[PDB]
Amino acid sequence: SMEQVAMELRLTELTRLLRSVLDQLQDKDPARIFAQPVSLKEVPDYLDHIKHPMDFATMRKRLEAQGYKNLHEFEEDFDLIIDNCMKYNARDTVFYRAAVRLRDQGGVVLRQARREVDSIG
Ligand SMILES: CC(=O)NCc1ccccn1
Repeated sequence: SMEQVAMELRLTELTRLLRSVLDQLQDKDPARIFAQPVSLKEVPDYLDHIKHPMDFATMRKRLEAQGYKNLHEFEEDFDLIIDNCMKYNARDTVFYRAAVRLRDQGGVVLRQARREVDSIG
């Protein structure tokens, strides 16, 4: 149907916007601490602690399969990256501090992304 096509066009547009947001957020992780899933070989007990692992590579895979229907779903996954890290790692670690910095600096990006998704519809 024509409606379905229009829908898929919006989704494609959303994906374009979210790809930009994702690139901007990942730039706030220069150390690439969140680039890849935590290695279950190098951290074998990780899943005992964290029930829903997340990382930028996994987000990007979902993104390019057009797997985010709205900004909320994307933000959920971004928040998982940060929140998982701040649980697993202690306050005095380079990992925890990198999550804090990513969350702080990423807020600016997500604040404008929400305005853009709303405005463009
Ligand atoms: C993103 C994250 O939580 N990383 C923790 C970690 C991974 C490997 C070695 C030490 N610590």
